[PDB]
Amino acid sequence: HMKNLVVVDHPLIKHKLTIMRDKNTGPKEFRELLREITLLLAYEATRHLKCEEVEVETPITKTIGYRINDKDIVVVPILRAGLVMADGILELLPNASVGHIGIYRDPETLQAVEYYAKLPPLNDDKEVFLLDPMLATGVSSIKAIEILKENGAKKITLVALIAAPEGVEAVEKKYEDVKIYVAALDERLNDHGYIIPGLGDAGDRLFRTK
Amino acid sequence: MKNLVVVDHPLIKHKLTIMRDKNTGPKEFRELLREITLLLAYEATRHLKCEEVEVETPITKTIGYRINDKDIVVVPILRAGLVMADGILELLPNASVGHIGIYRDPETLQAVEYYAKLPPLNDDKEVFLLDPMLATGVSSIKAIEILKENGAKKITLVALIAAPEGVEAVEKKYEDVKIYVAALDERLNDHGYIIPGLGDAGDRLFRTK
Amino acid sequence: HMKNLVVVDHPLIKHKLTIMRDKNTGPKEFRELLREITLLLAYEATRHLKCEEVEVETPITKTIGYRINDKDIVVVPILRAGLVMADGILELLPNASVGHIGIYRDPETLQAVEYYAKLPPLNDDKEVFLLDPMLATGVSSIKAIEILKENGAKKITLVALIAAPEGVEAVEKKYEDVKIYVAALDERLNDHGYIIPGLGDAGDRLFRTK
Amino acid sequence: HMKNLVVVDHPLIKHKLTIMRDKNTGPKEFRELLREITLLLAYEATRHLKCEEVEVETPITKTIGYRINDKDIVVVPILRAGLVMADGILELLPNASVGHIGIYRDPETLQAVEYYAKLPPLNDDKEVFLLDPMLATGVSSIKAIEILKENGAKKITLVALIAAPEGVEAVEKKYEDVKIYVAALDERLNDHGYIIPGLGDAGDRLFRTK
Ligand SMILES: O=c1ccn([C@@H]2O[C@H](COP(=O)(O)O)[C@@H](O)[C@H]2O)c(=O)[nH]1
Ligand SMILES: O=c1ccn([C@@H]2O[C@H](COP(=O)(O)O)[C@@H](O)[C@H]2O)c(=O)[nH]1
Ligand SMILES: O=c1ccn([C@@H]2O[C@H](COP(=O)(O)O)[C@@H](O)[C@H]2O)c(=O)[nH]1
Ligand SMILES: O=c1ccn([C@@H]2O[C@H](COP(=O)(O)O)[C@@H](O)[C@H]2O)c(=O)[nH]1
Repeated sequence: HMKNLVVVDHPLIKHKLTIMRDKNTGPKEFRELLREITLLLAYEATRHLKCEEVEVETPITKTIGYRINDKDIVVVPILRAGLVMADGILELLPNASVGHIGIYRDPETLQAVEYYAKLPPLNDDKEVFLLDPMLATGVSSIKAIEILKENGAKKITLVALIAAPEGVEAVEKKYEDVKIYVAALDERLNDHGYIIPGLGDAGDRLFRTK
Repeated sequence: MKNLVVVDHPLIKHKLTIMRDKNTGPKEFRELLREITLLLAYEATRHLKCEEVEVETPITKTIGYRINDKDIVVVPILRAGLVMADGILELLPNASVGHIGIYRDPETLQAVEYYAKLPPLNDDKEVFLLDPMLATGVSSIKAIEILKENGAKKITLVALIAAPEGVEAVEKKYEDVKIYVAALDERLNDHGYIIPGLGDAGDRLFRTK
Repeated sequence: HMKNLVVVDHPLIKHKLTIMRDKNTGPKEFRELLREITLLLAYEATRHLKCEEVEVETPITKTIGYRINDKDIVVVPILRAGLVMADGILELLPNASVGHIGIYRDPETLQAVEYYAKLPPLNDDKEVFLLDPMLATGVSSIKAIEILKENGAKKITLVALIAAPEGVEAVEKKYEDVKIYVAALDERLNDHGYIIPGLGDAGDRLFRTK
Repeated sequence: HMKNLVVVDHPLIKHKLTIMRDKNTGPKEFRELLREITLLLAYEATRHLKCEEVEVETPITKTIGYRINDKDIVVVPILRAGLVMADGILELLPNASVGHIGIYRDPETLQAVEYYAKLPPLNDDKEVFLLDPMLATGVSSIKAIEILKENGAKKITLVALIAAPEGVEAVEKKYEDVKIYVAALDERLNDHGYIIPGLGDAGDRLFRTK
């Protein structure tokens, strides 16, 4: 069904995600696991990046190596919970430019509310990685993509922890070219827009807010 | 090379190329080694077995997955394997850790153990053995020897760069050991360094001569 | 003249801060150094925290040890640049609750307004650490303290990298009980509200935005 | 009345140390705490380092800053347990040279056995930081100091987690110029050379060895 979805299949991700799902897992551990899983999802999510051959001189001899255009990578957390994922991916892409997009989803209305967007310069060359752990209805990530495109972004990859089918479908309907990398695809949403079985409220579980 | 996996990822190639570069100092070199090890870890741990287990999420009960976490063993070869171990332990924080010190003689091409301190090993244990430079292979073959002497069965070798001779030597002796690397280089020079390689890994990590 | 100000005097902080100040220092290194300085400033900023005696059994024998009320610590970055400080402090206080505050400061009117604030439960018992690297006019941190107090915060400690006299003075005028820990006190503000000699625009230098 | 001993008094160190002492604390957490305590002990152990004034140009203006001779710092773990400490201090001193000294203490004879020493160049200018968590009889650290001095080291600082009085005294008797920074001074040694109340076997508890 889901042309643009990659569900990353790795035993360590399964392991770690299951601990996150567990309601007894507190915020220190929940954050650690989120960072760690993002590091593994990063493997798959960045596999597409382009290399240029470049000469290198080693201590022994000259040879031909490889280079990515490093400043051309843009990492964009959706606040708050995407912050922790951004920390993870920046361990792998430490010379990326970073944007921040503040959106929350209104609990009652289930619409996205934008409160901040500060982005580095964007153009056709820029590879953007947008990060938000829970892709539920999709309204938040769609809004963030809207803001990215508006500001010149072309190539955008979404990295999430868990998606629901309707969220993935929503993103595909609007933005057919956006690839989505996740640790799991769950079953559906409950009446309050939470992913089932999911893991509850990610922001609250990360930061101990109520 | 039946047992060799050369991990092909653009981020690994990028980072490895900076490590190769003679101008890259110790602080960066270490960072890059740890970062590459995190990526090589993906591929090197793909084989680990899951058990299904019940979990209750805040929403509902469901079926999740679990690895026997204490049954993983991480074993750096001193010194330069230390930085790799730091990397992999980010991903496998509940592993037991062993340490092995081997001196390789350049003149005779023989290896001897100077230290080995291991956690309990048995058939169930998944051992990851870490050394950046797999050159002649004698060091990793000695470390595998020690591991097997102490009860290890399943051993996976993770390295940064290998030379063909080192890979062959390991496969001749220990045909079941899988080897994950960032690169397979061309050959060794008259002093047993990998070409083009990256020089002396330990010295470049810690700024020793 | 500055009752509530602690300028932390340590050769490593001076060293690292000098590197941040240097205009050639790129975003990767600037972030690193900010986190590392925050770790050292943490030493002094948390020295006041109260211990309870508790029994502990070690593998050899029982003894009396010490404990802090860990979940009663609250870390609050001011977005964006406080985010990197928060990562630093959370390495030492990983069981803290985390709040996030977004304040716009208007350059033309000198007024500050909240655009986001998401806080964990606050009360008299909670030890709050509020983090923002550049304490210039002071209006941003004063608005954040206002919001904290509004939501029940009592004990609040400000941690910054560099402050200007006017900022310190402004905080002391409003909130006489807030202690302020910094790596340096600089000379003054320029016509555009930047600290001299300071280090430029901290957010932009951390994230490579313009 | 131990002239060269500094017991670092900080409520976060006491908090963290108490968790390490607790026999139920597993290897993952034990390692994190040892690295975190070392960061705090680093504050006090490096306070003495010497600054040179240097010019820096910030994006705003030229000013006078500070600089330490960074490559002139040497970090030396005693294997194995010292490794985790070195990892912590290297977070603050990332440009330091690193030596390794392999010594274990024979459980039966309580004598130090050296199996490895690989050191960067040493001279009178070099500031050496020697790290080993448990300073019990002193034999290990005395042997390591011996090796350092033999190779040209002059200024040496010992950082440990817990010391026993007899170990501190033994170091003072031999090397009266070596300062020792620790998180705690415990009471005495038992019959097998373990610190009471201490925390058991540091190497085993870090790495899950028997
Ligand atoms: O099970 C869920 C579903 C949604 N959200 C939150 O709601 C937003 C995503 O929902 P949506 O905009 O994709 O519907 C994010 O802020 C996310 O953290 C959760 O925490 N858990
Ligand atoms: O190009 C090389 C070749 C070997 N070694 C070092 O030699 C050992 C591997 O030797 P071998 O036993 O595989 O020949 C390791 O400890 C490694 O750091 C290097 O640093 N660079
Ligand atoms: O020299 C300066 C002065 C201010 N700011 C920014 O302005 C805010 C502090 O402003 P103020 O409200 O203290 O004036 C912070 O968000 C900070 O990043 C700087 O980056 N550099
Ligand atoms: O309570 C103790 C006492 C000693 N040691 C170990 O013994 C050595 C220090 O003892 P000594 O040489 O100071 O006597 C170190 O390897 C240290 O890890 C412990 O682990 N726990």
